[PDB]
Amino acid sequence: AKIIGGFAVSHTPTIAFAHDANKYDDPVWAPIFQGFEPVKQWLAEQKPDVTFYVYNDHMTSFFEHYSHFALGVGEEYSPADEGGGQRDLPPIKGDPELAKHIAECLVADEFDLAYWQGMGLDHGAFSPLSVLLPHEHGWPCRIVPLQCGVLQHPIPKARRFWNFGRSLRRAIQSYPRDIKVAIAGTGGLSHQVHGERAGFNNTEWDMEFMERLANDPESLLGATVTDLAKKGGWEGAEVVMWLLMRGALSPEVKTLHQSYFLPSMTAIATMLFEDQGDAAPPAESDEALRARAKRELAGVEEIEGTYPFTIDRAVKGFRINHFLHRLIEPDFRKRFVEDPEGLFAESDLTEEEKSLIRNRDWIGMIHYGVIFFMLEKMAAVLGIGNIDVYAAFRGLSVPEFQKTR
Amino acid sequence: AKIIGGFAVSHTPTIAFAHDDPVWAPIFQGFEPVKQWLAEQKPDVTFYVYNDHMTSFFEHYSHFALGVGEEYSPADEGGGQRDLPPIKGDPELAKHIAECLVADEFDLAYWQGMGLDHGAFSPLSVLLPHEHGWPCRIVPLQCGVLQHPIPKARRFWNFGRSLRRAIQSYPRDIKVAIAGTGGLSHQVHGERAGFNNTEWDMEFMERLANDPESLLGATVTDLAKKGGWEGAEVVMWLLMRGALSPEVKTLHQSYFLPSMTAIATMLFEDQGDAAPPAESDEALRARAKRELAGVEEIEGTYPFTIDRAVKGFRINHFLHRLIEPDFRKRFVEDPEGLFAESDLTEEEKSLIRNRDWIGMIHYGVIFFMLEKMAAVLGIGNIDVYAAFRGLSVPEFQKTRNAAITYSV
Ligand SMILES: O=C(O)c1cc(O)c(O)c(O)c1
Ligand SMILES: [Fe+3]
Ligand SMILES: [Fe+3]
Repeated sequence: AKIIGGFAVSHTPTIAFAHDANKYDDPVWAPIFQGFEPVKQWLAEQKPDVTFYVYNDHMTSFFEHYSHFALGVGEEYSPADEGGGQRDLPPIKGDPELAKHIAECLVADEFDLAYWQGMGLDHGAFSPLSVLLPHEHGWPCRIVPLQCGVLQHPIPKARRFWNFGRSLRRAIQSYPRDIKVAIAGTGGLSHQVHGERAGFNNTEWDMEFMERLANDPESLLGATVTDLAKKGGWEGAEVVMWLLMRGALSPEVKTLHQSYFLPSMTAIATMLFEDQGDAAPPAESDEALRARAKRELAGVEEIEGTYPFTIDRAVKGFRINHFLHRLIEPDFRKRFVEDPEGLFAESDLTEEEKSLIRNRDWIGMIHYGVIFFMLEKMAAVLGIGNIDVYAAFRGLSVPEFQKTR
Repeated sequence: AKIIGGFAVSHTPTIAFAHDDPVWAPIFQGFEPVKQWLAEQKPDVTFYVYNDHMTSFFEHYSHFALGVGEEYSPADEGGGQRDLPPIKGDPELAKHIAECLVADEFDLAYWQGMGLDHGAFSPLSVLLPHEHGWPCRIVPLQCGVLQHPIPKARRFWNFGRSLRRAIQSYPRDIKVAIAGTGGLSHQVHGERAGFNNTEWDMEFMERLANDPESLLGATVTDLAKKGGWEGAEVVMWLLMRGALSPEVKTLHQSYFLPSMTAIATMLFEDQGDAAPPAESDEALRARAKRELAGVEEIEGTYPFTIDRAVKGFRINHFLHRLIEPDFRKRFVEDPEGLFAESDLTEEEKSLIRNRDWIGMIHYGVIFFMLEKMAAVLGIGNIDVYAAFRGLSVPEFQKTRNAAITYSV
């Protein structure tokens, strides 16, 4: 319900790399870490419950299937593998509920989304988070990551990123729970990391862009990919993600911090923004918005034997649904059938989930949070046939059931 | 550039977990008029709207996943790859369609190289003769109807609406059909399993064809009650009807409800809009190229557009697996034996073997696959950059303020 402010920070793997190598003593790296100090401490004082974390993934967890606004709805996130194995970092926790409320308001506001769980976070996330948050135990806050498809064009327009941030504020503000939320926009600034133009930077544009983002962000919304990549490098045009975070903050903000360093490929920059509230009650109240967000599923309760696959349900059901989804892999059913206890013992299903499968408990799995298309798969591995699954859903048997056609 | 009209049709899997009888004969006969309209109207491409039933799309799940790839095999749904010939996609039409949609502020997804399930392959193995291949090419719009929140019906409608002028603006006069394939009324889960409603089914089909804007207020609830929970996927039908003329001509319609799912079918013929469109289909083309216009004036830069993703897909996908520890293990130890099993052409293999960094960028490898390949190999990002710049590492490091090295 309460947005405290937002920070902007580069997401270069060099940040992760210099940290892991512990070069806080290093001539080059030392003043750069001192550049993160105001954000690190602010985050340690204000103590947000969740960081809504805008970043892009770097063809690691997103490639064969690649989406624009992909909202992490999962209960927890782990460092991804990038060819050198996962970093020595603990899993950071999610916020399925807050993710769920944001999901609902954004669809109401006509943004087409995508939801995902289980998949690691690469340097886009864990490079700066590793340096902004302490973690030799567990992370101090939760996260609702929002991974943006900025690498495969055509991608959303600059104004579309901004407008996303605009709805994002109203959703987060209308969350009827008493929490501090910060908003992160990661990536940039100037850099190009491919082709003969690799090496490119533009300190002047970087400074002009940061000042405009802070004090006149609407002046950037006419920016094309061509503009942003001419002035900032091809991969520097990922700064549209900074427009998104900026769009989620009060129209005016108190720019508490700005730092800039350009050791190597990437202009490593950092902004801290203090939210200045609402100098005017919203055009649509918090109450009205919660209405309109629930509207499409208003009533749905009053329909028996109906267990909609909402996001809470999907998160609840993710381990069982993922395991049953593995049936489409040929080798999987060559241990789901020959040796179902071995697959079980080597899996991470709670024992309750194993007994549900074991008993073929069809409507019991629908009750638990198994989607039927994961059962459709199950009934065509060991047995079984749809008429069976449909009958057990009403406790009937095949003959009595078949009497409707 | 010409929409010949399109059809709406059910996509139940029993039309293939069976099919390939006297109960069936009048059901198939519901499909064969459209079938002959598809061998007589001769479509070059079929923009085919459907939904994956949690085969291909799951752990990561999208609302409008445009298929951009050059070829689709049928998805394994738990019971093996169903013996069908790989159907052809149309990347260049997908690319152009994506460009207009983004300009109209629709957030998309793009995918390649994953199976199509019964949601596509099944009802098409009825409308399309498929001896050793298929009549046309397909642009698969996988929709995300299985996990709420999902886009409002008015949003599915506008998509199809924008999708219309986007296909009309394709500069190539070929023949395009459209196929919103869903439903009809049913419910395949819960104590409510087996529900139907032939008195909404008929009201719905008639309104969709003759007063479809009278469905833009349907909530999920209104739709789920009046037709089942899974039935409410007909919101896809509104997309297809969205992409047709306001006034159409319901050429044909069938309806047979054997078991669980109400099997419907609608044949529309496109007429032609009321006067010209408000945006000329050349000015549209301009607006759809706006974001990347003049990008060719940027030197040493190779944008990663759809055409490049399609062109780079094999070598990009192959390199992407360096994140898999057991793959990259081999890649260091047994490169050629890995190369053999892979589907990489000889040049792709050579590019990798010769560590031709500049070559891979030009060819279509996105940089972030080389960042991994560098890491896997023990060298770092810098060596790649220097190589891009035709400079030695020290000579390139000179161009930087400080000299740092890094990986992973
Ligand atoms: O080499 C870099 O500075 C660099 C490498 C990356 O993969 C990246 O995403 C980035 O923002 C910067
Ligand atoms: Fe990035
Ligand atoms: Fe369906």
